Amino acid sequence: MEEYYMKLALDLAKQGEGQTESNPLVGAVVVKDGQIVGMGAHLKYGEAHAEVHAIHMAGAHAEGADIYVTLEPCSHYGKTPPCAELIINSGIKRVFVAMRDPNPLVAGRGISMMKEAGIEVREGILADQAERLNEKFLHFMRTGLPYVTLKAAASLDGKIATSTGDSKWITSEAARQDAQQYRKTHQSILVGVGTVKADNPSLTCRLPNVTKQPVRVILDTVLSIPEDAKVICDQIAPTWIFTTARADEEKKKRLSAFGVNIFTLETERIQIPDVLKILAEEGIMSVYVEGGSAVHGSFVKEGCFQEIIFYFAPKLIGGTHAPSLISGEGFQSMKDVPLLQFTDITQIGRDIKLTAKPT
Amino acid sequence: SMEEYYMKLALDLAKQGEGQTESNPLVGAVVVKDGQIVGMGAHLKYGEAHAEVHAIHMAGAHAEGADIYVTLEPCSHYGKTPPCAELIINSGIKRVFVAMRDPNPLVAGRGISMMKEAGIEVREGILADQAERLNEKFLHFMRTGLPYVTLKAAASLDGKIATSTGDSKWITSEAARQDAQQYRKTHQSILVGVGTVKADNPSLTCRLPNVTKQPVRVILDTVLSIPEDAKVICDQIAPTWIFTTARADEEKKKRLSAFGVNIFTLETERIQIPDVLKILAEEGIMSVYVEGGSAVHGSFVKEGCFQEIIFYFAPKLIGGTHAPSLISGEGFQSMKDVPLLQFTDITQIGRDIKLTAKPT
Amino acid sequence: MEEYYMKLALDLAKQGEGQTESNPLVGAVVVKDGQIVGMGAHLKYGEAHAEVHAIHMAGAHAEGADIYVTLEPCSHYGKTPPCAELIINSGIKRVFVAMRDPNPLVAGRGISMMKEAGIEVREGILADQAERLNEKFLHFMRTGLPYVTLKAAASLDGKIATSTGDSKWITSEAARQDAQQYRKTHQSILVGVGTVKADNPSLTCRLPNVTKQPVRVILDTVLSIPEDAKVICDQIAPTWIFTTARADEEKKKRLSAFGVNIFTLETERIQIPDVLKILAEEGIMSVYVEGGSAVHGSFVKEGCFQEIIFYFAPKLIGGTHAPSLISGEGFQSMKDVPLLQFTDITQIGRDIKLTAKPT
Amino acid sequence: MEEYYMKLALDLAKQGEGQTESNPLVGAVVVKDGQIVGMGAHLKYGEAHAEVHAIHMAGAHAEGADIYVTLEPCSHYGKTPPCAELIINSGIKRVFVAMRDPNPLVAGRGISMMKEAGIEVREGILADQAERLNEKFLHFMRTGLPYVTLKAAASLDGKIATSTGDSKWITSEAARQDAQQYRKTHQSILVGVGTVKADNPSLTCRLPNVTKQPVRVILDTVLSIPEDAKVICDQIAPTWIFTTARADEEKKKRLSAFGVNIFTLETERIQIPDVLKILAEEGIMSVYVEGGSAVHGSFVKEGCFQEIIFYFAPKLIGGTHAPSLISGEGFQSMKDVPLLQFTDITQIGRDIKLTAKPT
Ligand SMILES: Nc1c(/N=C/[C@@H](O)[C@H](O)[C@H](O)COP(=O)(O)O)[nH]c(=O)[nH]c1=O
Ligand SMILES: [Zn+2]
Ligand SMILES: [Zn+2]
Ligand SMILES: [Zn+2]
Ligand SMILES: [Zn+2]
Repeated sequence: MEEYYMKLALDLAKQGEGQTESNPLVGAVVVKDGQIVGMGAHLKYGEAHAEVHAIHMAGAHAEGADIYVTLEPCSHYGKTPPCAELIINSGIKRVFVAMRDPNPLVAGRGISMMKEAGIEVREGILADQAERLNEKFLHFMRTGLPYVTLKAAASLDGKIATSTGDSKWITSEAARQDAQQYRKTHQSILVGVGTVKADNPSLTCRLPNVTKQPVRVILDTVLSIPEDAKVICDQIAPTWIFTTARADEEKKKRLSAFGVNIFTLETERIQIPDVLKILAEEGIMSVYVEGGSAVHGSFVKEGCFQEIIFYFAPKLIGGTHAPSLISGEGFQSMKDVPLLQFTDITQIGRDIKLTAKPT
Repeated sequence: SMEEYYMKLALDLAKQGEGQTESNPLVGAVVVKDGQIVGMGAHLKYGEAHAEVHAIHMAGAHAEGADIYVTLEPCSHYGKTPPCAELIINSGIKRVFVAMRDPNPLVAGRGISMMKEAGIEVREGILADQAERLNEKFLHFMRTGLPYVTLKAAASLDGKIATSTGDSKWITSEAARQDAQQYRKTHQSILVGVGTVKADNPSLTCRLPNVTKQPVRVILDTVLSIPEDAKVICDQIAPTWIFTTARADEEKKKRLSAFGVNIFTLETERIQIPDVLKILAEEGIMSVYVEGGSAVHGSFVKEGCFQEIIFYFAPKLIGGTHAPSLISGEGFQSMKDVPLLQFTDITQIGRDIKLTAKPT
Repeated sequence: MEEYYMKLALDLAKQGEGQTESNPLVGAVVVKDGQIVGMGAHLKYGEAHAEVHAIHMAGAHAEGADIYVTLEPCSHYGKTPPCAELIINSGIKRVFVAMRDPNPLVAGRGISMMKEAGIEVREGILADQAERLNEKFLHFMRTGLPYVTLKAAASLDGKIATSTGDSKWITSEAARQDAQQYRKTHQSILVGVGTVKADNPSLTCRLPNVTKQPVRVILDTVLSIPEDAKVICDQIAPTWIFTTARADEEKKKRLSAFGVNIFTLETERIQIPDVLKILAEEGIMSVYVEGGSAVHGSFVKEGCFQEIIFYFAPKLIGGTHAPSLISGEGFQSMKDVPLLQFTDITQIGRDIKLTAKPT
Repeated sequence: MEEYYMKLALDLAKQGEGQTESNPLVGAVVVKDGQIVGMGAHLKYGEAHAEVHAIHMAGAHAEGADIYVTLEPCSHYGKTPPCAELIINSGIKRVFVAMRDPNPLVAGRGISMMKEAGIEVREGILADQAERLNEKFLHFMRTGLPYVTLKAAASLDGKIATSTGDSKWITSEAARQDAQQYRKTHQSILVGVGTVKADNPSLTCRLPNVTKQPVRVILDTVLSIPEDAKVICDQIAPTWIFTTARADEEKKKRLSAFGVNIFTLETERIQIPDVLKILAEEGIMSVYVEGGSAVHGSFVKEGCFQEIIFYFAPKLIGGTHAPSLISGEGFQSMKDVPLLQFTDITQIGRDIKLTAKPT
């Protein structure tokens, strides 16, 4: 029964899916005398938390009742009384938490606020799905680095274009279309300058249900990005460029004018780890790395990815000189190439979508 | 439905020939008189009785006024013994259920005609698709004069065949190499470029429990660079045909021919793929399993010489420009010129994923 | 996608099962710009309705929003404004209703009420599920009688006991446990005194969380019930009895003191139509008739049942004097035996549950 | 592999189903140097055996090969060399027998005959499957008694007619047709006179090519069967009647002179063990009992049945004086009621088909 209630809270939590953005998915359910009296979930960013909705709905039935939470109630004092505080102020007898707040220092603080108030706190109830619930958010809080998704599309023989650079029909509209989803479940979209110089993409989420465009990150070592590029001029969404001291001073000035954020790395070449650290320090919790087989290579080589997604088309391109999926340095010996694990393999239209993860 | 049941049986009996019938296609036959099965047959051995002989014999006198289900058109040529359409006619059978006609467009229907001339009802097309899968390759050879080509390869998830240094030790799983082995059993030949011989020195032999008459080994060469050293040469475990060219030495040429090793020679300085298969199609080879060489695979691909693409991806990323890839060589320069295929299968095998695709 | 929401609504309704007493289960979800902004369900008798909870949660987002409701929003003016009104005043622009009110005096009332406010109303999405959800309740309101389920356990040859009355071991523990589910989805459990004499059952619900117990109803023509049976002494659940004028007046007194409520019918034989009418008047909307072969026979003769559930065990009890499933008068010609329709066939343990319905 | 061949044999054997009359189904596979060279089944009564077909087919290859036989090769020295010898004269080195001959008298002779000749014999391969193949036949041999199947059609509450006797069709047309299949797989059909003088049946297998009608056995305590009943007249299928000494002598002569095979029991009531005894003596290996509530009770009380098949119509008949499935004496105490086991549940039209089996 405590299982049902946690499950209930997990399902209630999934209903927030993609509406809380930076904030995580939390589900709350209040039970009094064996009867559900409160149900809630975090449905919007910067608005009422899950416990809030559950307890107001709980009314006076909250007194001496139980409450299930998918994620340790907050103790964030300030503009509002912490949910941990709302929990005791209502007379909640016992609280069931599935997992602690991933933020290192914050972890345990909410449990402690309620225990020292006399409340019996039981944890770990269905921590398993409560983990898959906020996979990226968790990672970002625990590691301090953004959850990274690498996505690429190619032919069945692993080429991403012909030997003349042609790549007009690799994957079907359905794949490109499916790839778009990931552009709304990530705080940022990252690609190299080559992509921009080559395709001049807009990197914006076209799906007819958006209201918070991801940050468009560009790794541009030498700052050769074309100034007229949509990613600078269409000014539809945020655009951040990472260069080095090899950038042209006046140009950075000219671009910043258009409202472009320019980060000058202190190293002479761009190091992915340094870039990721900065994106976290700036509040980015996830990045969808779309292009630059070289960019992908740098990510793969540094072990800077949590998930890999490749779309394969029923087509053989061939070519000694046709560009492959993972460019760059690459591992020298098989005894050193990290073993991944296939997480999913679903067909999308006529192509095949494979997805693997680390270790 | 009862009709489909009997043809199903027929098809299922045929399969017991799966083993040895050599170039002969699998065939089944069942005779039913007054709603009773009275004769079952299948082609079991090369050069021996056809499914109808066995079946018609087993039915004895019940054949008179009976029905018969054959998964393939009854033969109609005149050799050492009477053909099966004649056998059927002579036996009193009233009606024949034929799943599919003959492959040879020069012989197809010739049998239906005979029985039909003899007043036998000939109903066609029952479980024709299953009967088509049954002898899929044989059917292809007869209908194209060309060997059924299957291209298989194992690689990283990012399409690499080895590291930039040539290392390819732990590329795919033992289960995948196991699954691959099956194919050496459904093909008469095993194609592989000379680079592969000197690369790992393979045997290209089938070790799956139960194997008669090993598949013919085929090494594509140019300068007869095949190292006299060993395996496909001084490993008398089966046949080894080596397609070569002019530049092929004169001395060592006959030196290897001494080990029962064959030596074909092409009048070109490039071992054009379509020429090789056509030669094979002459030598009775009806199927080829090419597993060696990105370049060798490239050729078959650019030439459009394949009926099956089978790739094994491991959950590994190798990357590295200068890391060999699945298919190399010429290839297509324009996307509009890339032939679209069709994935016919997705099967997880161990930690790896095996993808199989087919043309248009 | 419309169905996705209605289904969420139907699932939110299920959380209030057995907490609404006589009211139905209602789910409500307020959707705005592709975002779930409010969720609700009726959780407590006489307490807030689904729409009340969903709109409150929805807050300002209610404006121009859409709301899915599983049962027609109420439209009568009681102590608090009806829900239809609650919707009008909140700014909801579109309403998705699964089904209209079961009452003919109310159906569509609220619908028209909302269109009249300029709101767009669509109907019938997932009507079937919305129909099942409150199925018994629905029946009670449309016919004015409680939903009746007849249940029995017999041997494969249709015997409910041997010729000596022995019925020990006719159903497995698995079957008995599965049958217990109905003691939770029904407001009363009814048997004739015969069952009280032979088995002296408690007729209580003994599943995990069992907040409320169903009303135990005994049919006892002469009030010859044993004064020391559980149904009269355990106090675990309400006990009501139906007798005739022949009952001993001092015994009713004695029994009333134990808390038993007695109903004295004006006829000389108990009429199922009568009792059903009285239970309805008391607000009993569902009856789980555990039996007595004769009791079932009457319920069948009168055609006073909506569901038949027999459990058959892999055993043969012979006997000409062995009691069969349904006794009483029964039908004379195969032309008069009403037809049913097998609704389900489930194996539970080594037994096989067969459930069927009329027409 | 060892078992693959034996499976194929079993598969070949199933092909002669229904075409062998009273003979067992048998398959055979000859394997030479890892290749199937012979395959045979026994397809027609009194014709070539399984081994004979396979041995012929295999021809020259038979020498030094193996042979998988689903049933021990015959060893009687009749008017030709039995299969055991035939195997021997063929050079087959090894033999795989799935199960020995059911006849205790011969069981083994064959296996010995071959072994005593240098043949390596191994029995048991897929013995359980080879046992399901000829269930009814094997039972007969192993017990000297007919395999018996009790079949009945009843209402959902277990009645086989109204208290009037009207069985104007409880089960559906689809139901009766499905039941004929049995009149096809059993060598005899049995009903009591009650059934005869109330339905005046033909008890014939009106299915496809019968090529052999089942014996019609009627139980007549006093020989009161109507001398105008279909079974007595119609000369379509044989008809055997069992009676006691209460029957008239002339009546026995009339009927006997019309073909009826009359058997007289020297006991007051007819005793099932005795009828099965007689029937087995007369060759009859199986009997399909579908008639008589009391007749069914007698078979159940004696324990004389290998299979019970009940068709339940979605109908409720009712009535205390309505005939139930199994009457007779039945079991007085539930601790004496034998435990059966459900074997199959299949819906037929609007009716349900339950089949069970002993222990
Ligand atoms: N009453 C029913 C049955 N009744 C079965 C027996 O009582 C009949 O006497 C017997 O099947 C007649 O066989 P016939 O004339 O040779 O076809 N059997 C059924 O399956 N459904 C029934 O509703
Ligand atoms: Zn909070
Ligand atoms: Zn032939
Ligand atoms: Zn309301
Ligand atoms: Zn024999």
